[PDB]
Amino acid sequence: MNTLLKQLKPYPFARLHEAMQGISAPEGMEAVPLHIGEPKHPTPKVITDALTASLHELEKYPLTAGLPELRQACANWLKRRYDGLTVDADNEILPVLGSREALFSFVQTVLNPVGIKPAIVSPNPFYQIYEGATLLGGGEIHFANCPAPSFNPDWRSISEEVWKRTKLVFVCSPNNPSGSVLDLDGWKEVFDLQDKYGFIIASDECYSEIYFDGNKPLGCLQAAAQLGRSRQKLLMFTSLSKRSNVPGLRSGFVAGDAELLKNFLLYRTYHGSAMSIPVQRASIAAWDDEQHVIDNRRLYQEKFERVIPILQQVFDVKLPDASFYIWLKVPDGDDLAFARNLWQKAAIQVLPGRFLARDTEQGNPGEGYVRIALVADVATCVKAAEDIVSLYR
Amino acid sequence: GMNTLLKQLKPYPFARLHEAMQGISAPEGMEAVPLHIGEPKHPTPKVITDALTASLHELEKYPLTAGLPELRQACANWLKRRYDGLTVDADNEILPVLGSREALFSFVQTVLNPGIKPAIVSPNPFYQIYEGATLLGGGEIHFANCPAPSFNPDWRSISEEVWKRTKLVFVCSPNNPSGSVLDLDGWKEVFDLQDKYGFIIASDECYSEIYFDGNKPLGCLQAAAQLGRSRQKLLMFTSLSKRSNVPGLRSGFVAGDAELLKNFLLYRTYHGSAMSIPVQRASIAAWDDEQHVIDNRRLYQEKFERVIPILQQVFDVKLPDASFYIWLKVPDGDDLAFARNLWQKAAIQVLPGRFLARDTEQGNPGEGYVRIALVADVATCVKAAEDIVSLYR
Ligand SMILES: [Ca+2]
Repeated sequence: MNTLLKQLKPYPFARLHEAMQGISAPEGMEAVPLHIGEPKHPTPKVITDALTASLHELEKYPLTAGLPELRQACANWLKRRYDGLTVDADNEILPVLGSREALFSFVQTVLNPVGIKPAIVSPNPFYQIYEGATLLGGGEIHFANCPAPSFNPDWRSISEEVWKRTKLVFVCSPNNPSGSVLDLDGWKEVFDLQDKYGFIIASDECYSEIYFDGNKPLGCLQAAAQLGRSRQKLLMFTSLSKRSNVPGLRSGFVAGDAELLKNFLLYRTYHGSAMSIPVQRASIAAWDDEQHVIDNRRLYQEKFERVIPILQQVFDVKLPDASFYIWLKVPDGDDLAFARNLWQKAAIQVLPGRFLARDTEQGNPGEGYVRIALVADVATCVKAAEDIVSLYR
Repeated sequence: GMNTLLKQLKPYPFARLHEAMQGISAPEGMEAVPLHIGEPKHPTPKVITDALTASLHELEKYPLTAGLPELRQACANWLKRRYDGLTVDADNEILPVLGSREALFSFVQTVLNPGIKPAIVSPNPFYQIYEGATLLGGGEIHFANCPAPSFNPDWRSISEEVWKRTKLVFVCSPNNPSGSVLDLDGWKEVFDLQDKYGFIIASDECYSEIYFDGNKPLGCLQAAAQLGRSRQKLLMFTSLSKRSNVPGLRSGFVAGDAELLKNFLLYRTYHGSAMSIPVQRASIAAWDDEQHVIDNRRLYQEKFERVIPILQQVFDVKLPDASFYIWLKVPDGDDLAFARNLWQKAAIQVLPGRFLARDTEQGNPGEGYVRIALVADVATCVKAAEDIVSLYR
């Protein structure tokens, strides 16, 4: 049982808590939680109205594939969002109970060791789920480092021997933590590798709606369409969590290769991941409405518009491609000391970049950075930015 | 391999009735009577929907996988009320789960870690998930047949060779389809086998609240207490789906061995099975209230009170121990021909017992029975019973 469970590594939050033990913030000073990776904006009424109005439907077991009208709301949203992209609600979309369970379960189906040990390639810095899902599925995790200035994945670091047994590659776009959006050239590179080696691509696009000034992030399926490529062995994973301020609703979808999804659905019927009908109705309301999403982007953009210039007094920093993070370069390279000093002097919590990345033969690509989330209100973000500058100017 | 197994598995027996009716039509102008499906049809109570609506602002937050202290305590409090003072620690012996299906499936995956092929033992007739979870986890499924008149599992049909490789045993009590509640002698037997061979016991108790005349079914944890035994390697799985007519809520809990649950919780943080806070609130309301459960139980009591004596005019049948099923012995032994005749003559849908069982060295213990679910209203059930009897006069 505990053989694979024993290989799991502590979560970033836990590493930060341990690192801060014995370091005291100023007496009476409220902690400023910039280290978190979750939204703080309130849930929109359009979603909660739809949930409440359908609660009688709790009396019914939902089918794993979901209501036709939920799959169609996702197909309609895809068309609006990705400039006419046509994805078949009947064959290319499954609702998921948040992207976390979907990513984990899909990986379990992809990894079936017997035998050559199968590999999965993740960006580095990574999202902890990519590693854990791989370890618990009996796979071997490998890391494509994402160095500045583009923070795109360096696939060349991965040997031919590893590529030959690689069953899946993760892309996170927009990236947590770097904000980077993989562009057409980056997608073409990974598609060329896929033609060579035959792995599945899983693209985690949960930050697709968090962007600035009309500069919409390119998605995987859109990139494929722009390059005239089929959806074979391509899957996008997305969520209402960041888009719609409903991390608690546990609702998203997976879309792409109909052949992959046909078999994933069969598995999911046993894995027990069918969506509550009232949750489906709330989700339809969410995917159908853009006003709450527009309002959401406006809140984030206002924060960056104030915070970036404040931080530029002292730091080498610019607006990220997308997402609500700043991946801040630490001037002397010591992300741990940076976090300690901010906590001791201002009760400000930031996440050391090295806790989001693994050591490699080429170093740890999270060292020298901290992750800051602009999820609190603008006054809180501005005060923090000013306090940080005051400590480093 | 994965895909061929998924193509083979049939997660929903009720669907197999259709192929078996092939080209037999029900009479013109007769509404089909669905007694073949193992799912409730009573409405969701207001006490639950009220609590859900009241807490919808909490969709803005990510829930922790372990759940709110107050949900685990509501479960602990319910257990104490239900099992005559049973004391189970909310801090370490209870995890909330998103319906028992995902819980049973994921727990099995963690137990199976395959050169010696691990075994799991299931009752026969069985519940679909037991077979799927085992096979998808790389385990070998073995069957303890449940023959009349007790329908308790016959453990001695499992060889010592299999027992030595057995990692988990399922108990379903009250049983689907037989209604049988494993008693103190039956629990003692499986406990003694556990002491000998060291497997984990997983007890599926989702029908615990559907019973008659004040005769509350014994549960696994209560049986251990009564026999002076610890909870080591014991886990009960339960759900609000049947108790509270909220199968769509996707809510239950698992309780028992704290060490098992510690490891299960770690896995579940990656597996992505944390409960929406508003669903947790609705669930607290559900576990805290008994009036809606008393009302629900009274609906089923009325149905059985009227149906059993009608059927007894022609069939060898009695009130089951619990559950909403009648496991009806077919006079001539041909359960397929029985279901076909009821459909062709009366539009009545019952489930051939062979569809819930696998064949063994001791025959298919589903053959010669049909499962009838009393989930439709009393008037419909009574008329169905009368119509069945007149066809078998
Ligand atoms: Ca697998």
